[PDB]
Amino acid sequence: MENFQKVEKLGEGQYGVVYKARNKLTGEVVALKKIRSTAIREISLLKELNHPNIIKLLDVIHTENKLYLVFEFLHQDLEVFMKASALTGIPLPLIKSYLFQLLQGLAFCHSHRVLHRDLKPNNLLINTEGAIKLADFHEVVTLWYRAPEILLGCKYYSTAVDIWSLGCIFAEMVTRRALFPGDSEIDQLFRIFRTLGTPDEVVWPGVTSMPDYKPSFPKWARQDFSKVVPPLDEDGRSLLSQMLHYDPNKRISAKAALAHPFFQDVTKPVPHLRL
Ligand SMILES: CC(C)c1cnn2c(NCc3ccccc3)cc(NC[C@H]3CCNC[C@@H]3O)nc12
Repeated sequence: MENFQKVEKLGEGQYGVVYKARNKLTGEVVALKKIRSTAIREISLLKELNHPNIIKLLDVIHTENKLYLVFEFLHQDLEVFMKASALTGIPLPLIKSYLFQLLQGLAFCHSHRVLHRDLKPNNLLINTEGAIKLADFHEVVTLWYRAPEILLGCKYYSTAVDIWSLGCIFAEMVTRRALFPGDSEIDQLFRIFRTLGTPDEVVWPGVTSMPDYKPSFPKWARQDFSKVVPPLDEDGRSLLSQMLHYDPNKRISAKAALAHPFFQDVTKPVPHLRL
């Protein structure tokens, strides 16, 4: 830490605390994550995962029990920007741009057999140029973006978990309200079931044999989908429904979603950021 002037705590990541910091020699402003053997080798592969829509990992330093990860610093997160934009909403062309960019990032991750696993507005980072990046591959766990197969005890996540999370974020950008704001795993699951219908073997083969599936779950009927994201046009609703299929095998892939008609008129607008 003698090599960095700390400036400000930014918050808690998945495995430790993040500081904005300045490199003493270069003047570079970076985000430094402080963590607390096979992870040393695995995070080194994460340094080679370079794409415009993925946060740049600049350095991995292992020393005195702790691991420091030095990342690119970005000026705001999407959670903050959505709160700042809640009176009027984020304009639809900017929603569309951010969704398209995140799908490019995920298509890249997934083609390199990297999953995110915990996508949420606060690990999506934005800049003044209109880019958005995937990041963070006594705090209370947020379950609102959790795919149903995770909540039902699937041991082997697939890439589809990230498409589900991104679908929940898409919905929240458009409606200005979180799609499934549960405060426990069972409340999260029942919020999903009340909106999308309690899944059965017709819509999700194998659902009843999942570790945490109980025959005794309530049987709610699927809500009408025009009721769930009203301001979204039918192309947006179609895409969303494909991102929120219960069966991960049915759920659209990032690569397939990029070809969806919702993106025919996609553009790259400038956000209004107050920094
Ligand atoms: C560690 C790396 C991924 C990183 C780069 N920029 N940046 C910003 N920037 C936005 C910002 C700027 C100024 C004040 C607050 C937030 C915030 C931030 N927050 C810390 C956690 C919060 C929970 N989600 C994961 C984040 O890395 N982590 C990062």
